[PDB]
Amino acid sequence: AETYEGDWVDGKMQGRGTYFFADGGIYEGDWVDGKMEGKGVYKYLNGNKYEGEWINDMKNGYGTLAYVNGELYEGYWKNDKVHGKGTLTYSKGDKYIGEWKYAKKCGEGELIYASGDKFKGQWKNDKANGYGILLYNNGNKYEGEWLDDHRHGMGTFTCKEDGTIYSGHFQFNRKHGKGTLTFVNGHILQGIWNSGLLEKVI
Amino acid sequence: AETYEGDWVDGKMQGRGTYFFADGGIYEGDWVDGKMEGKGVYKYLNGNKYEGEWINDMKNGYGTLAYVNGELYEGYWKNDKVHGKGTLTYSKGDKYIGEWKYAKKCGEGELIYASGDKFKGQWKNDKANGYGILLYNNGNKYEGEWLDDHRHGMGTFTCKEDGTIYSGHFQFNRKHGKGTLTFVNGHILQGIWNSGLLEKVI
Ligand SMILES: [Zn+2]
Repeated sequence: AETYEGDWVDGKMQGRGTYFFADGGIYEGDWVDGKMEGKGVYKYLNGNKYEGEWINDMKNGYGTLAYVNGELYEGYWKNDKVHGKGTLTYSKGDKYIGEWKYAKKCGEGELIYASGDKFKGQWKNDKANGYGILLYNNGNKYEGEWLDDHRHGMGTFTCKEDGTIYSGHFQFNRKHGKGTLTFVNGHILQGIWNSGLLEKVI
Repeated sequence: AETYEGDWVDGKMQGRGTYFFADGGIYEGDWVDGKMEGKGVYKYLNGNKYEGEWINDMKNGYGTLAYVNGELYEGYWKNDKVHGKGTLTYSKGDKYIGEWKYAKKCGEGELIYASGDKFKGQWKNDKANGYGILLYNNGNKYEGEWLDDHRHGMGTFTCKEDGTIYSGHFQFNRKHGKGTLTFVNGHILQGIWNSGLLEKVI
């Protein structure tokens, strides 16, 4: 109970030791000047488990977090929070491999869904925002702009089942605005969509 | 241990009682002439649990089977095996609602996948065989003939993303043979496919 069993260089916790915390946490790893630095394992009382780098009593560098619910993070940390390039395996099978800033997907990364769908592009605030490509499980592909996990802006949808390529505007994950359908017989249709429904042909 | 605690009409297990079996099973329900008939609950030693009808020491009629792995069957039984109209909830979320013959899907039924896809049609030997409709999660729809869970024969595929309707031959779940693509601009393409790939246009 808030004890320490390790080396005591110059009367300060330095080297390698074990520390049990008042809230129930336990740390076993390297120490400098009473700080948690180097490498070590922290066992949370809630069942979470961390193994990786430490700087100034905080996760800094590469480390892994084994969560209770089954998730696992493998990546870099800054000031005790997910930060930088890291991989996160979700409970059901989904996996994100990309950049993080302050414990949220921000930057370029890819999500491998357990359904077979694969996204890779730019993330802003834990959601798809900006340019990205979604490779659907059926072979369909969307490449274009995203806003808050919705196909939003202009993108190109190519259908694997019949080869038809849509090129035009999207709003809230649906075809909306000016666009063109190009079929495999060379013919190109121009039209106006409203919430994914073609309503006007030119 | 192979005891009996129930009514004993005319020196035979009749009425309602409890029977513990030598392999570990336990039955609690109605009895006629030493037989398990009427209704009752059988607790298997492996953790399986049955509640429903019984005729002549066997599941006959409607009853439910709570499996260990998480599955659950709700339907009719004949001679201790799944038989007739019944519903089966799979571990991950999938559910079959249809006909069974000898513990296997045989007849007309529908499977509600946890992915959102819904099939409904004829089943032969636990697989799709014959006419059936597959309503995909993306809005796509296939209606045609199936062989061993594969689109096989002639069917009609309609694509929700661009409206293109394919009508032609399928072999081993892929477009193969004579077929026609009908686009939303009225134009109809005739061609020959090879394993889902259009290779010849007429
Ligand atoms: Zn299509």
